[PDB]
Amino acid sequence: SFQGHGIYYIASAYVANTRLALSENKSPDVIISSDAVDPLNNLWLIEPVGEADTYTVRNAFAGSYMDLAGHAATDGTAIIGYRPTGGDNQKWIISQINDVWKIKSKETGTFVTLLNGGTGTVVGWQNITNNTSQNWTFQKLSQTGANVHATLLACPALRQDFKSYLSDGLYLVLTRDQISSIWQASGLGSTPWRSEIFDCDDFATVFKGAVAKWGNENFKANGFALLCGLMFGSKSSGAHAYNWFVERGNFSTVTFFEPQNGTYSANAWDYKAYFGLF
Amino acid sequence: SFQGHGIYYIASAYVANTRLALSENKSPDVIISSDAVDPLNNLWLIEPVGEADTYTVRNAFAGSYMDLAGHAATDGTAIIGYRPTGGDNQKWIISQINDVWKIKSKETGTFVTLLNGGTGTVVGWQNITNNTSQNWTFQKLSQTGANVHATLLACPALRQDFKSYLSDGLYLVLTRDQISSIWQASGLGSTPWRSEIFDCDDFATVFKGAVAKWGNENFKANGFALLCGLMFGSKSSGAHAYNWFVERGNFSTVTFFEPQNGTYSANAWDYKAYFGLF
Ligand SMILES: CC(=O)N[C@@H]1[C@@H](O)[C@H](O[C@@H]2O[C@H](CO[C@]3(C(=O)O)C[C@H](O)[C@@H](NC(C)=O)[C@H]([C@H](O)[C@H](O)CO)O3)[C@H](O)[C@H](O)[C@H]2O)[C@@H](CO)O[C@H]1O
Ligand SMILES: CC(=O)N[C@@H]1[C@@H](O)[C@H](O[C@@H]2O[C@H](CO)[C@H](O)[C@H](O)[C@H]2O)[C@@H](CO)O[C@H]1O
Repeated sequence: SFQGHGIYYIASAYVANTRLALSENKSPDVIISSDAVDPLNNLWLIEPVGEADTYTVRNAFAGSYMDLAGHAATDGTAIIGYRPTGGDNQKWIISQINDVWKIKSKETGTFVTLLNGGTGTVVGWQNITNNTSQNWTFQKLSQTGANVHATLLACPALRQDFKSYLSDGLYLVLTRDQISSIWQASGLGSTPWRSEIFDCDDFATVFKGAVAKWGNENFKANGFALLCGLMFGSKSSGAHAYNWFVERGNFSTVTFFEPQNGTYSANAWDYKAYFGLF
Repeated sequence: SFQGHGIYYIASAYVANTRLALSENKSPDVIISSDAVDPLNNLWLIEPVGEADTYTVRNAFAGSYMDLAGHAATDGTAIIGYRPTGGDNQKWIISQINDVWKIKSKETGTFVTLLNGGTGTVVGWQNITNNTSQNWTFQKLSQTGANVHATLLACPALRQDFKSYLSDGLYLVLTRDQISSIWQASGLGSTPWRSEIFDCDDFATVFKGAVAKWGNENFKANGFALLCGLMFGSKSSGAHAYNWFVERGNFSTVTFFEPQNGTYSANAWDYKAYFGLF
């Protein structure tokens, strides 16, 4: 559901399996996208500006802003991705009246509409009351710093908090497919462990840097970070370092990641953490 | 001077401005090299094994071991860099008689000798009493974790300790040329800062990973780490992240490094640290 400041999928409530993305003269249109694929330009960074229920809706990948083309109130006006103008045609009232969510232009009062919905265009239109083509669902994909710190303290495997660099950050929660892809490209899996000179902390540091670089290379938007923790843990046998993430399906679930071999666990391989950072 | 377990230059006391290195059929010889050049193969990792004052002397770069070619005690026998064998021709007694240091093959009883004051070869030889060709000075280039923790607590800019991943590590202290060389190739100097998405912590984490990678690529020996700290600090204007090191010329001197632009500060740009690690 929509929860204000955050990064989201915006999915049509009118047709299944369909969510919004930005296409790759005239500006690129906001278009429909199948949930069978996860291209980065389906991620929307929604940021509060001024008033209650008012937000900008920015494409995290392309950096451009959801914009009602030419400020037009006309039915069928294209919704496009445009450079930031501060204009009211880049501001959106996102509200529900019964758990049904609409996206309304602050400027025109027209609504983001799936028109004629692999078919369908995304346009502004006056209120429609005989179909649900103006209804949208929002899947949150981010956590705030406050959220993540609460999750760490509540996590049975940790029961403790870690310092964050940012004091009020917004974090994108990656999929395991994404984390794995970054890990496969890093070549850590083919880098042997060696005592002190390339040890567990080095794997976890290098991987944390690789996730930060991947976010930098892929997202033109700013104002959010990719969550990627570090933790140091021990047991009777000695010390170890891991990375850590939370799950999109349950943001209270911490998942530990072993950057030596690209594996995941819920329990950090029974290591008890004593230190960490994000 | 020699302080047991550590990384050293091994300089001749007989010919000024010279120290031992490895050469880049036969095995490579240990050769004399000018202190006007600083190839990584002049760095020797010296590790205690067995009896009082007895050590292996390993080339940190090549990973080979200082080896009296054949347990052969003929005068003039090559001192070479060889794979580890567990052999007593790879074990060295390092002791002083006048605060004059010598290097004696635990096995043949002969001494590492600079034969013939370009020129000059490094050989085993029986005791020499009419010249100083068997006398060496050891310049320490490493710190233990105990040393670095004591330095952090004593540093006026810090007056606090940071956690280390290793609990008893051995660290090589890099030169400014090496650091600036790793930084040049990190590409961080051409990476723009962006709010959250590639922020100060990302520069410091990526740089710390870059140092770890460069050490793994260049040092075939194990059993030591390259020192490279992270710190977070603040002043009224907000938070920042830096890397930190200690100086070769005064190991008590902490130096702060700005991985956004490759500069150094003795005082961390008056940011007051509240968090750090190495
Ligand atoms: C000739 C031979 O086979 N000698 C035997 C030694 O190899 C051996 O002792 C080991 O010697 C190692 C050094 O060995 C080589 C090498 O690979 O570097 C073998 C080469 O034949 C020789 N090259 C030449 C042209 O003579 C080379 C060496 O570098 C030169 O002699 C000097 O530049 O030595 C090393 O020291 C090992 O630790 C040592 O155990 C002994 C013991 O098996 O038997 C010898 O017959
Ligand atoms: C038909 C036409 O060209 N009209 C233009 C508009 O383009 C322009 O508005 C800007 O339009 C872009 C899309 O082109 C985007 O929607 C911007 O937010 C918007 O400001 C209009 C007013 O500036 O002038 C007309 O000439």
